[PDB]
Amino acid sequence: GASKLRAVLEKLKLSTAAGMVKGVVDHLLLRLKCDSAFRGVGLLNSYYEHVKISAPNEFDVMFKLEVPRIQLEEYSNTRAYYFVKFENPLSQFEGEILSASKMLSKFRKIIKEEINDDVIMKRKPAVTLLIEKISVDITLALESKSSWPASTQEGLRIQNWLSAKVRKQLRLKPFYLVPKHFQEETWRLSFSHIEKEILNNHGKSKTCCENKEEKCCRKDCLKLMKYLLEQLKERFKDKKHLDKFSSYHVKTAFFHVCTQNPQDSQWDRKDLGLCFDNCVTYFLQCLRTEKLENYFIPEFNLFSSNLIDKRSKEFLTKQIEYERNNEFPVFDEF
Amino acid sequence: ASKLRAVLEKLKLSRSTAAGMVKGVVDHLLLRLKCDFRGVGLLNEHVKISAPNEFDVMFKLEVPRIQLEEYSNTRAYYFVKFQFLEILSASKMLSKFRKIIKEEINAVTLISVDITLALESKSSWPASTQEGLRIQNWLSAKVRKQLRLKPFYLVPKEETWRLSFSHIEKEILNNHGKSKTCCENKEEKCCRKDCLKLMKYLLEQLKERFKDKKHLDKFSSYHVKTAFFHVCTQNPQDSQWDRKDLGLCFDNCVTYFLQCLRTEKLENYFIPEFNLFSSNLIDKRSKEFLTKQIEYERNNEFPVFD
Ligand SMILES: O=C(O)[C@H]1O[C@@H](Oc2cc3oc(-c4ccccc4)cc(=O)c3c(O)c2O)[C@H](O)[C@@H](O)[C@@H]1O
Ligand SMILES: O=C(O)[C@H]1O[C@@H](Oc2cc3oc(-c4ccccc4)cc(=O)c3c(O)c2O)[C@H](O)[C@@H](O)[C@@H]1O
Ligand SMILES: [Zn+2]
Ligand SMILES: [Zn+2]
Repeated sequence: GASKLRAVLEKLKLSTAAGMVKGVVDHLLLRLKCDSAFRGVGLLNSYYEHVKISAPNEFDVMFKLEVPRIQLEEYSNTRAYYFVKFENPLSQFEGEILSASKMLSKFRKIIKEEINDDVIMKRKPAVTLLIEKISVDITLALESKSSWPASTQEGLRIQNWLSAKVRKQLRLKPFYLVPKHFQEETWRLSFSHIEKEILNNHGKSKTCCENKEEKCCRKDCLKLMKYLLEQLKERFKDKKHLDKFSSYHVKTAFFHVCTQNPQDSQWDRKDLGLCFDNCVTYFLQCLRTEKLENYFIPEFNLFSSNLIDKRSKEFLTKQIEYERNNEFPVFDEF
Repeated sequence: ASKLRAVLEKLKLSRSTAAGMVKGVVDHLLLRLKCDFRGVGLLNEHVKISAPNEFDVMFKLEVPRIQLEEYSNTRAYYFVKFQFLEILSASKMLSKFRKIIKEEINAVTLISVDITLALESKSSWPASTQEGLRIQNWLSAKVRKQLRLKPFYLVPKEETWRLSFSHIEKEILNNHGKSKTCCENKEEKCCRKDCLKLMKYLLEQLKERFKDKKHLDKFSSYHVKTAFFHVCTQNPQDSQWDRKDLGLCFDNCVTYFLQCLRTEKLENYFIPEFNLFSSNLIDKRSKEFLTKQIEYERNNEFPVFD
């Protein structure tokens, strides 16, 4: 049944837009540099990213800003949410803690004025613009070149996959803090950039996927997992069952399967059927066990009972098991 | 090969009470250099293996945007255009560098420590390197593209500068496998670095034995390191470097170096048109002498190692 997967992958591979977003981002960055508080702003990464396989018109860029000397306070033992504490341009923003809401209020404000020179902002992903066909969600992230927080100490378990040498190099790179609530003055750790590095450099062999003898199927199974969820999230668009599931969950599940099957020979493209089945099976195992460790913060359980109700897990579990037992009808359904 | 592992073990014993002082001097030297040389700083060493008291450091200075003019089809020697401007004088630039250094004491060599001045350029590599660094089937094209986005450096040595890629060499050696986990576990221990060490040690011992003849004066550990890199291009797989095969592997390294001596060809690993073993650089008599000495060593289980 694998050739239907390649058929689905063939269609995804094919599905002037990027020119318009590049221009708007260029204008937004330049005027954001005008402000004292957002002076060192630029693109983090390459001004494009499609979190949605199925939505080529839905872009997502991230604006980064370095915070030279911060001290983080772990909010209430969540391991992933922190207060940002510290001649500094950001003291315009509530006590000792840097206010996410105030910093987002000014960020939204400057962009709302900038697009008036038809780009439209949606109602209060800090900002999402509609350029009337293209959506672009802009996120503000704080950059810190200091060493990673202690909660990331046992994460990124890639030593047996991409090597301990690589893991030590990745951890020397900066981490990022993004605003999200609860105590609405918290920032959440973000390692978006590392995952992009890992995916585009995914093999144990440095020449993985650079010749016919070493063609893997890691990227293909990830795309098919994200597509599988995206279709299911849309089939139940109207209802609310799958609103708390994201592509971050399928991507986190994928990296764990990469840790579990580190050799390239376990990802031979001739066996796309079984590997993709194996990844569907792991993601289902996490749904039932209600355990899905954040790949970088192992004590942060993405599938906790306090974040996602077992009702929704049991629902998503039955949808996926029906698809897998029936050659995935949802792939050609829309 | 059990004699090779014996040599390698003795080589490790002579390798830590020394770096603490040279770290203090070098770090302190970079202050009075920042006085005038504002953006100067360390780039990264033991270029000579059997001399653990000699150390080589490199002081790197980024010249912002330069124009490189190739000197006389050398493809490796360049004139740098945009104080010491006459073209940038390496003579006068080293004069002000040696002046300050020798002053704060109270190129330039200070337990011996030889400090080199290098210019950094964050621009694209010169066109003479376009077909060099052929690591594509060994370390991958991704790694090649990433390494060529690193800066290149120019060093002083009829008033020119020479391209320097020693920083790329150090990275490739310490991240040397097609596998990313090569030499990180018992199932993947290779012998590349051991072969390079033995190649370097063999030549330095021969240079010491025949120092009164001056036949080997024009030979360096750089040619040994250059030939070793071509051999890794010839044998890109880690299974051709199994530590159980250190005997055959070392014999393969010696054999290629000999073939470069006999045919008098040894391309710079980054500048393929720069022939290190050319007639205008090393007399054929010296090549045949070094060839004869190495062959006698190889035929008699290397009597220069004990
Ligand atoms: O993969 C994605 O979809 C996006 O993931 C973003 O990072 C996180 C997103 C996340 O999204 C969710 C999430 C989002 C929507 C619905 C349910 C859950 C939960 C997380 O715990 C979560 C997280 O811990 C992250 O670090 C990145 O900042 C972003 O760049 C990336 O595109
Ligand atoms: O490996 C080493 O020993 C040294 O290698 C230096 O690079 C070169 C050295 C070189 O040394 C020689 C050389 C040295 C001594 C005797 C005969 C020849 C010739 C070269 O063409 C040459 C070269 O083209 C280099 O690029 C590096 O710039 C230097 O940092 C390093 O110490
Ligand atoms: Zn691959
Ligand atoms: Zn190795």
